[PDB]
Formats: sequence, structure tokens, C-alpha cells
Amino acid sequence: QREWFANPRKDVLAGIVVALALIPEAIAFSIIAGVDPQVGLYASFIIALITAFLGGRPGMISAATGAMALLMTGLVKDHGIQYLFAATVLTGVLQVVFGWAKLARYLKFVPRSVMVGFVNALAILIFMAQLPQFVGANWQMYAMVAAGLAIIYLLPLVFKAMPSALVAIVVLTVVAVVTGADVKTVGDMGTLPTALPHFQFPQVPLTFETLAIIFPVALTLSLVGLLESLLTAQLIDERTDTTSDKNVESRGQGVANIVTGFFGGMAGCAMIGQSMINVTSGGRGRLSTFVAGAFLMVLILALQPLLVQIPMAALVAVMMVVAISTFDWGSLRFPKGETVVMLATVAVTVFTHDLSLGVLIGVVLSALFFARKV
Repeated sequence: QREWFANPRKDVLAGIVVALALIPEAIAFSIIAGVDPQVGLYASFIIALITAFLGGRPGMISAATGAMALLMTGLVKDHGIQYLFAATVLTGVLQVVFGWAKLARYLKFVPRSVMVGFVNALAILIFMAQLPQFVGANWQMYAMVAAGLAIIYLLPLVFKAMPSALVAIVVLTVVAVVTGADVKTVGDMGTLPTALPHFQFPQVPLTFETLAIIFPVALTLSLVGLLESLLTAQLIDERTDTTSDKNVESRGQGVANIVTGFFGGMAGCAMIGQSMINVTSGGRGRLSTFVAGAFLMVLILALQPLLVQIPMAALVAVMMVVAISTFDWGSLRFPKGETVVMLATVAVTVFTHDLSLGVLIGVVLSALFFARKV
């Protein structure tokens, strides 16, 4: 059976840390995808749980990332936050289908140009998503986001193994509350969780015509999620040692997303950064991810009235730096076609504000170049 409970002392702690790092991610990504923070937090929780029990690679955090959100942001403003639920259920179904058929090894065939393009487009789309918080501008917004970047970039050279983003959020919250600053707070953008996720059958989609409109986004969500899970897995593999079956990982991902969709949640996948922060801080057990999700839920339920008071400048700063962390690649001075693919995805996503379209043209372009090679 090979199932363990080794190193609880470090796993629990690591889970706590990455949970504290997980809250603002889910809230923000929820706002970016035009939906309530509740959906993102729920998603992170239940996904972390189910992956903790059925995941392939232990110590890998699967919660809620922009890589999923920016693919649903178009589905929510055209059909609603609930066609999203259907799409997440179907996504999980496609993932357990992908795992049952044992097709993970084919993920290598996916062009690097398409992937790097996806990453770039993703990041700059994050940065662009932070812009509608500046169109209605009070100088408190500017001052607190600038001081946010400042404290995030200048404090950690003096401090230790505790996030500068944590200090940023806490300090800016305390300030905004005490000084009574006039700025938008998170509680305005959407409702925050006040109870446990209840079984919400997607009462909002209807069979076939729904299928015809959620199948593409479920496909892209599934593929992106399995890619993310694959690379995150392999990086944890390199960091330590494992013979992790990526098929089992894909299945766990699938089931997770399925029940997530059945409990009023978003779509989720593996998170590189938080998995790395986890393994670096001593997390290498399933209890790490479990405690991540659980302590996430407990803490967001605990700080709820304080949570809704958190100023939007702090979170827009955190997103502002997560974008920067995501984008920067090797801007090479190389195959013209591949560069063409990356820049195509980037430019198309930038112009249309649709990540799915960038992915689509990436796929078809890579296919054309392939036909030209073959």
C-alpha cells in the first residue's frame, strides 16, 4: 500500500506556511476571473484535500492558479460563474479520462514555444488585470501599492524565513483600518466564505447545449492543468526522489476538480511556486498539502471579518509581483518559427484578452509547422 505519516512536525508547519501564502492567491485569482473569493478559497481547500488523498506526488500543492482562472474569465462574463462549475466538473472528467487511458507520456510532444508563450501571455494578462483597479484612482491606492512593492522587495533582505508579502498585507491592512483610508476593500469585490462548502450540483447548466459551450474550455483547462501538474511533479522529483506515476497524479487531479465543481468551486491545478516554497521549508508528506488546505479553510473562517477589511492595494501589489515573477524568460537575441509561435500567442492574448485563443493559435501554428517538418 505504501502510505505514510513521516515527519508531521515539518509537514504541518510547511502546510501552514503555504496556506498563508495560499489565501491571497485564491482571493485575487477569484477577483481576476470576475467571481467571488469564496469560489477560489473553496477550490483551494477541496482540491488540496482530494489531491492530498489521491495525488501521485506527495508534497505538491494543488490549489487555485491564474493558469486556470484566466481561462474561465471569459466563460463567467458570457454564461456565468456556474457554467464555470460545469466546466470544472467536465474538466475533472477529462483528466480522469486522460489518466485512465495512460497518456501522460504524450505531454512531452507539446511544443516549448506554446508553453513559454502561454506563460508570458498569462503573466502580462495578470498585470493587465491589475489595471482596472487604477482607472478609479485615489492616491491612497498608488501610495499603498508603491509602498507594497517597496516593502515586498526591500524588507526580505533584512528579514528571514517569513514572507515579505505577509508583512505587506498585514501592515497595509492595519494602516488602512487605523488611518481609515478611502480605498476599495476585498469584501466589495465578492463574498468571502462563512461556512463549509455544501454539495452544489451544477443546477445552472443544462445537458447538451451546455456541453457544446463548456467542452472547449474544459479541454484547455484539463490540458493546461495536466501540463502544470506534470512539470511541478517532475520538479519535485528532481528536488528529491520518486517514481511518481503521473497518471495517478492526473487522476487525483481529475477527481479533485470533479468534486470541486460539485461543491461550488473553481478549477485548479499544481502550483510551481508554492510547491517549491513547501519542499524548501521541509514539506515532503501528504499531510503537508492536507494541512495546507485545511489550515487554509480554518484560517479564512477565523479571520473573515478581518479578511474583508484587507485593502485592494495590498493584493494588487502581490499580484503585481507574482506577474513579474511569472513573465521574465530568456528573451533570446534560434528557430524563427518557434519565436513566431510564442510572440503569436502573446500578442493575440494581449489584444483579445483571451488566453484560450492564444493557446488555440499556438496549437494550430505548432501543428502547421509540424506538417511542414513532416
